[PDB]
Amino acid sequence: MWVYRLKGTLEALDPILPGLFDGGARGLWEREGEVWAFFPAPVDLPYEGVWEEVGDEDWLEAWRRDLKPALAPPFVVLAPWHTWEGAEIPLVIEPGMAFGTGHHETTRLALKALARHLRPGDKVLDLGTGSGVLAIAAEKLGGKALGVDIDPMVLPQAEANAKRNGVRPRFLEGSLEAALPFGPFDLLVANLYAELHAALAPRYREALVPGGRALLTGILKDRAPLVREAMAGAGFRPLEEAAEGEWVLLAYGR
Ligand SMILES: C[S@@+](CC[C@H](N)C(=O)[O-])C[C@H]1O[C@@H](n2cnc3c(N)ncnc32)[C@H](O)[C@@H]1O
Repeated sequence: MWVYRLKGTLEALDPILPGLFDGGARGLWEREGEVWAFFPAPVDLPYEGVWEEVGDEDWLEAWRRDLKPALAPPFVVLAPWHTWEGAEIPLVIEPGMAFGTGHHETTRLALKALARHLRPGDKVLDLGTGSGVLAIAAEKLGGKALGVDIDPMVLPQAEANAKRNGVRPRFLEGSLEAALPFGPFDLLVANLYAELHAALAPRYREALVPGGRALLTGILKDRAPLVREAMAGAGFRPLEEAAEGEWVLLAYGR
């Protein structure tokens, strides 16, 4: 069989799904920032995804075996079965159902930015923690991390990842509101999406001490202006922007 890989979620890709089935798709799986569509053979489709031959085997196992260490200096994200000879700070993460294996651009943007902005002793909020990777990273850098997620299903994944890495961040079900009793914070890192950053911008100011920093990603490049506006409106000072592929991270201070 063949896989046709599309960037996005099922929610975003909703209008074209019928066409994939019309083209002969027998299955679909939502993966980390991608949707995989499974066909007996390739067909010419207008949707600008990528065809990959995956057949004769277990597609999941082939994907799993092909995974390599993910560099995000000063870190390297490793599956439990990887080794790494470099001097990078290892973050051992099981590539599971929760977003945050280290293989997505946004996660990597967030990890690199954390290292540039975190001061040891800093109280850190990881909003939308998923696998726990950013909270784990924050602990490695000398931060005191709290990771929260609206999906309670990610929490035992995050706890298990923390244990594997010899760190003890706090993990809790909820959103920014559930975090607020534990703040204010020195540093907020939030790999979410543009519309949600914009909506939350006022509460972000709230969540941070004076001098605090907000590191926002999960932002598509053409949706960035939306975030720049909201953050400016809440009195944030822009610090730096970083990009990878179609994604950006926007760093702010107050
Ligand atoms: C793009 S993933 C990022 C995960 C991890 N922080 C990383 O950087 O790879 C976003 C996570 O935020 C969670 N999430 C979405 N909306 C949220 C909200 N309003 N409050 C808290 N978490 C949210 C999702 O369930 C998902 O686990």
